[PDB]
Amino acid sequence: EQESVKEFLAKAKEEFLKKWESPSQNTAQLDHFDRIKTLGTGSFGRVMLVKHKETGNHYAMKILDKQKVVKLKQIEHTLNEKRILQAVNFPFLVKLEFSFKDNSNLYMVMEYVPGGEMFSHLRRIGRFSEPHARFYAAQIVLTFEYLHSLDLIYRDLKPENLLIDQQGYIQVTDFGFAKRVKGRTWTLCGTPEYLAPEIILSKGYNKAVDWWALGVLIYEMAAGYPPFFADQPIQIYEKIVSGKVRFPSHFSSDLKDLLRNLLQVDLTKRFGNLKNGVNDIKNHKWFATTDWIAIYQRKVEAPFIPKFKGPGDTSNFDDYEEEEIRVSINEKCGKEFTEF
Ligand SMILES: O=S(=O)(c1cccc2cnccc12)N1CCCNCC1
Repeated sequence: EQESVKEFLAKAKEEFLKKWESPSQNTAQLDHFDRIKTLGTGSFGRVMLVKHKETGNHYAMKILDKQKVVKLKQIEHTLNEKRILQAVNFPFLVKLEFSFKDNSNLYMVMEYVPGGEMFSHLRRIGRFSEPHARFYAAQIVLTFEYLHSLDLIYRDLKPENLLIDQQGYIQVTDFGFAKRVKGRTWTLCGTPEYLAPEIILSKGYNKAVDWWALGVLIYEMAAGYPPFFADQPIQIYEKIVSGKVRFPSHFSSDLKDLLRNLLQVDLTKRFGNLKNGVNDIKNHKWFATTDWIAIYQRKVEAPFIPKFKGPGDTSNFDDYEEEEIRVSINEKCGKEFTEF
């Protein structure tokens, strides 16, 4: 580790801790925005393209229903998500611009990234070439180096959470499972195909789960499908815990070697969790052509630029029923969300 990297990360941690200890709160309100379109929807919230009525800027507004967050046992997770997002700063992490709450909902107003999910692009082309997968993987490696140095675990890496920006670079979204952890944590969360064995087996786990998930992501980008696939989750879990993985013959030997070390079922032997930390990944032969500083500085020409007409274009996102944003006349769950 060059003193240069050490000093960068020391400053990053100082700046994160100052915002972590004194979080911003209540920095806009709903009637500052016009609603444009629903971009995504889930069991306790949705994301909406909105336009600020005074500046004209577009944003992605995540709206969480407090009562559904409580029912689905996501209180601490939603508090983690906002407290972390308002404190971080890195080129490949989506920016939180405003946050607020009302009688019914929590609101996180983020930069709008018009290029769409990596998932859509991957499914449309089939698979990414190794150089193309490597460009995205390098951004995730650097992002995890940053997050883990702050004692943060991400826990939701998957192609649907990685958006492609106007320059073709990644923006990581969805901090709903991110957590500040010194040592181990225990919650069962994440998407089946991406879960590390130690999550499935109900162990106290650490940042090594993010490095496992990177292995799954690289495999899926390069093959077009994930390494452990089945019709039902329990069948997926049996494959994950087995210690067996099959690689397409078109994978390079270097790619297969990196993946065996990320998809290592013994967490004490897994790349990213050894004495040399992230450098076992950054120095691997599969990354020999990667200029880490040039990626960080966004000086590498991207594999593709998404096609879109302007900052309000939604063509790279898909269509959802447009439902009301109702705000109750009575405050709900005020105590639970006091710190938001
Ligand atoms: O609309 S999003 O939730 C989304 C979340 C957070 C920030 C965003 C910024 N720009 C666009 C979409 C965004 N998104 C697409 C549909 C669902 N998959 C996850 C990514």
